Amino acid sequence: DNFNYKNDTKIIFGKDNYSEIGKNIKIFSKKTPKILLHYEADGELIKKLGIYEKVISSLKEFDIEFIELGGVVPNPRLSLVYEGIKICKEENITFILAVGGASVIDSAKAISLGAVDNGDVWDFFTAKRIPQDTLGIGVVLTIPGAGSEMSESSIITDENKKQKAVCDTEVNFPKFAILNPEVCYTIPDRLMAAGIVDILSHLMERYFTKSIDTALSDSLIEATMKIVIKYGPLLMKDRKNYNYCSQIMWAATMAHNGMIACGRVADWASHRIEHEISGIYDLTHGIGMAIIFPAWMKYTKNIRPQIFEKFFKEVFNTVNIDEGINKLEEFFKSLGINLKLSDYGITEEYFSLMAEKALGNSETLGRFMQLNKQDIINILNLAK
Repeated sequence: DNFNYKNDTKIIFGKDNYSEIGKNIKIFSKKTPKILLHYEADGELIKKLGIYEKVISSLKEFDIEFIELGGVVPNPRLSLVYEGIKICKEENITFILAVGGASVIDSAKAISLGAVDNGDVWDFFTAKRIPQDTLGIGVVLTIPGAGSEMSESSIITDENKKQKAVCDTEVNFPKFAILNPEVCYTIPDRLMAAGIVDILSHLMERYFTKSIDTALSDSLIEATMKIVIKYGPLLMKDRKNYNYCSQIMWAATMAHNGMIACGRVADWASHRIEHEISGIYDLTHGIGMAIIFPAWMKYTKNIRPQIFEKFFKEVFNTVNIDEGINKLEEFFKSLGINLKLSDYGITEEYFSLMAEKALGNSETLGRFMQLNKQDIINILNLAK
């Protein structure tokens, strides 16, 4: 069935290329750029990693005037967005450079909307208004993650009204994103393993679909998943290997860009179940996906067995579904991930509560298979 695809963001991929920062600010800003340099907390991380000094040097090299605004926190707050909008208007900022991860990127996106607007930027987040323009941002991606550096979404929390909202609109696409696989080198092992699983999970969530006539999309997703399964374990054992990091970072980009997934309906059941686990327990998202996704596959293996056979044949070289599921679990273990909830002190105590919360006001969740409350509890039991 029909689909539309568009992604506006210029990708600048590779290393030893920090002059790309100044070059691309000049490309996308009004002449005589004057940029807001935005980052997390007081920049202590990107400073010790040496990323701060390389950014500053590139700005000096191109005579770009800049004002710094730090203080972003992991769930970016509207109060800092309002402050950045004030600074942008007051100081005639022409462009925003977000140096950080998803939280810095989304805060920059929100400031960029408000800076060229004469109203309350929170209207864009509460469906009161549809933004028609942005100032424009560029991203120096310091921590890989869910792909905000090339998405049209911004997630901001109004901490006073304790409300978290999304603005998803075309003008939010960053003008450019600088992706250097070297930023992976310093991520702790456990979070790198979780991030590898996040990439595979994102692809699998689009792959297992009842949509039809998706042969080329199947092949592109399979190719990308196979690279994650092949290179993930090598990256984990050779963390400063630029080749390995490059294949995994580009696989993440392919998954997030999403053009290889055009034409198919995704299923968020595993994501939603895992969400409730991490809501109660201190469980990294990717670790929870490694536990939950194989349990979801077992439970839904009868909906469309031919697509599971194709998955395990094309990705794991076996048509045997049970053997393929074991190979998938073995893959997770090879990243250092334990695969039972009880390995983390998670008992069955809150299973029914997590199922109830996952469902909310609906009687079922999921698209590939519609799962009721007891179905979800069965999946948690498969994962216990």
